[PDB]
Amino acid sequence: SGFRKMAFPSGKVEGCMVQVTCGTTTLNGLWLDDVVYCPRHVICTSEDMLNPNYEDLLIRKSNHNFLVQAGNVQLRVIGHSMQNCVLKLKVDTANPKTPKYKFVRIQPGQTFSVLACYNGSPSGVYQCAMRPNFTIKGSFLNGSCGSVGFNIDYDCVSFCYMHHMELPTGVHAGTDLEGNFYGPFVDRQTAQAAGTDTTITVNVLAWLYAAVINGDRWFLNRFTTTLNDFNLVAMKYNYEPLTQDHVDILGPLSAQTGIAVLDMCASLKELLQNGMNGRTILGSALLEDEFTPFDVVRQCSGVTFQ
Amino acid sequence: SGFRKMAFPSGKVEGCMVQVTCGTTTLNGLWLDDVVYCPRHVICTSEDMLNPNYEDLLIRKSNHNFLVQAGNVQLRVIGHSMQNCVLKLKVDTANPKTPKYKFVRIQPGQTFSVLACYNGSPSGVYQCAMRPNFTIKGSFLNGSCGSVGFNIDYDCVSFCYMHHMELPTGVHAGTDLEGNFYGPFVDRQTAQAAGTDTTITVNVLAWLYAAVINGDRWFLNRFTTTLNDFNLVAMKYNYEPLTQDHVDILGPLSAQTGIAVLDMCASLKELLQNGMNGRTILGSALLEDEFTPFDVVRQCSGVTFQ
Ligand SMILES: *[C@H](O)[C@H](C[C@@H]1CCNC1=O)NC(=O)[C@@H]1[C@@H]2[C@H](CN1C(=O)OC(c1ccc(F)cc1)c1ccc(F)cc1)C2(C)C
Ligand SMILES: *[C@H](O)[C@H](C[C@@H]1CCNC1=O)NC(=O)[C@@H]1[C@@H]2[C@H](CN1C(=O)OC(c1ccc(F)cc1)c1ccc(F)cc1)C2(C)C
Repeated sequence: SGFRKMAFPSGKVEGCMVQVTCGTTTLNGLWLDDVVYCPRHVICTSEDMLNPNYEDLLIRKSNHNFLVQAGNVQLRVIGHSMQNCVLKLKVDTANPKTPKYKFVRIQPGQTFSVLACYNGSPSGVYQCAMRPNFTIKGSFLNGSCGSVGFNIDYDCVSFCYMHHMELPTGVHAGTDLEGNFYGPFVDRQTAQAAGTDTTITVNVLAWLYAAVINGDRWFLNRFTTTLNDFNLVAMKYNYEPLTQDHVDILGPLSAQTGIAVLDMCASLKELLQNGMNGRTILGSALLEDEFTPFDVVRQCSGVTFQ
Repeated sequence: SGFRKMAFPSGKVEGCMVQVTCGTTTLNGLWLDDVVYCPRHVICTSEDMLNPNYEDLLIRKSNHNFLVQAGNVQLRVIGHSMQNCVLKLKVDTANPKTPKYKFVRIQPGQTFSVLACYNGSPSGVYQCAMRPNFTIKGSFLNGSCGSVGFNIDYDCVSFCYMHHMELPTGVHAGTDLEGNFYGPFVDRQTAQAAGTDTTITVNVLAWLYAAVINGDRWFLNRFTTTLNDFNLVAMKYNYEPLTQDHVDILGPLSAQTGIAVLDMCASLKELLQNGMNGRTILGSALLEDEFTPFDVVRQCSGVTFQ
């Protein structure tokens, strides 16, 4: 038993991390087969980053302007091209540690693991959710751009995120691995604001089911509610509306615990209207919304990856 | 910016994880050079695990009773011996992925990363603290024994923990890598209770400094307090006493923020006596105590590992 925010083992990604330097900018790249992927603002200087024209900037660059460091082994760049907001640096060596991988784009509400990196060297690993407003609440300092987010399915790494920037509220924005930003953001050093967020309702319910499975039961009750009446309360407390597909996704967790989904909604309603009265749930005094139903099933059942 | 519970990159440990099967028991082993380390209760059956005599049980075993699986490659056991509560299985192949390592024993209050494993395959990674009562609040299911806890210093892995068992309260107990239990526990399936816990005071203060560095300032105040007067309040709220060495350890974080250690103690005093009044600190509605001063400095400064 126990429930703990859990990242995927990072080994398969650690072997893809390299350092990319151009001029005065150093950041991380992702080395798969004979291509290194990295944020395109590596071609910029400081007075470039205020209002850059990246096509213009790139045509003035040379293969030899890009210094790629794979540990203490230098990789010669033999081609370069821009794909949306990422650079693709074609190198003369295929990464012998390339895992099976896919480039996927995730949905708000979904989680992934982040391998934070500096100077091409992994620093730590942690779990993040994509917020409804397409930001993530990460931990990123200068030099961390090019760190990636990912999920692992047996032996296949599904890369979903590359880090590019921090917004004024301290939250983080980036792209998928095809270089397309999550949310209405641009890779320019200007005033951009996140947009209003909401709480991921289906995830809170998943986490309540994780709590029951682990023996926290105090918030349960005999009451029930209809889906429509629950959603009237959700809107009040800035929670996302619950759909029948969410109810279906929660089916297995309902069946394991014997607590009907709409019954757990009645529990959530009471928690929203009353607070917790000084009690905790799975060691938290807040309703947690960054665990998906799959995250709960994986951890409360123990799936691995080889 | 941002502050997030962060594990070390797990790659160096992933390459040491193997599967050990004896009779009907399967668990994980740690393969370093030509030795596999694993919990000694792998030699047990169910009616062994109630009150086992492990010397007796081991003399009845054979090298060939131990099936060691390194992925899909079987390792022949050529010797076996017991060291306290761990088994050392001498195998005919040295692990070519053996990192530089040390076996260290940690202190309550210290943190480490856990690579949870099943059937020799890594499942997830997360950060844990050793509680003052020598338990850890982990996430472990059946088959997870032999998973290890560790810290990484540049390129050296300091193994500090091997998982053995879950207590009735849902917390977890295990040994150092020399097989000596943390706390007053034995590897027997009997009634053992954790012992009363306390809150790690120096870590809470470190986390308050992480909050200030990240812009949470509402809990600050002009008040101050003496170390003695703070400790009168700590004892009331079941917090550990603060020592001058804790104050010294917090010195660098004090200097960075310009907030004297004893001033932050006055803030903690107020938080203990008043609660939070519906506010949060670093996304938490509880005072968090599983970040060390070193964890805060590493993350709020960005140290890596190669
Ligand atoms: C890449 O390593 C870097 C990662 C940032 C640095 C701090 N935390 C991170 O996640 N990315 C950037 O520096 C990008 C890059 C420039 C600007 N930028 C950025 O993150 O935004 C900064 C900013 C400055 C002023 C504003 F009005 C808005 C945003 C920024 C924010 C915090 C901070 F500590 C430093 C810089 C661009 C987008 C090309
Ligand atoms: C090894 O994989 C296993 C890991 C445990 C299983 C569940 N969570 C874990 O961390 N370790 C054990 O099974 C050890 C092993 C037997 C008993 N044991 C154990 O964890 O304690 C169990 C227990 C049963 C009855 C009690 F009165 C106390 C303890 C236990 C607790 C929870 C659970 F789901 C299953 C079993 C020993 C110590 C040799």
